[PDB]
Amino acid sequence: KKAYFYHSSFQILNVEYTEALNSPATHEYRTLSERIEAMITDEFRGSSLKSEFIRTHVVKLRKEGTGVVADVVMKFRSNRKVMKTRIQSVLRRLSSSGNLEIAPSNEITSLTDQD
Repeated sequence: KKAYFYHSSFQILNVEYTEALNSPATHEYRTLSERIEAMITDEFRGSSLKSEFIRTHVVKLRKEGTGVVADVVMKFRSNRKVMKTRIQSVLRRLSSSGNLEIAPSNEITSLTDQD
């Protein structure tokens, strides 16, 4: 078969960008990157792309505003447009606002289903 790479910039919800995030060598950077990679891996492992997904990795954490954005590369084995539409249906499971996002932790602020 053939290899395909996809990348996106995900808004990393509920995490303030701190200096430790400036360096890939820090505990903060590596643990957040590892959590994000585990989340993406788990989603594809539990999707229609389970046999095609190879692995993922955060290429870098960037600061946007005071929040964090993670540039992520995803590798698949298997048209790049076709693979893309399948991927989008999985990433949609990680989003709650329609944005390309990932929440290492979900904040609960009310007691009713706000959807």
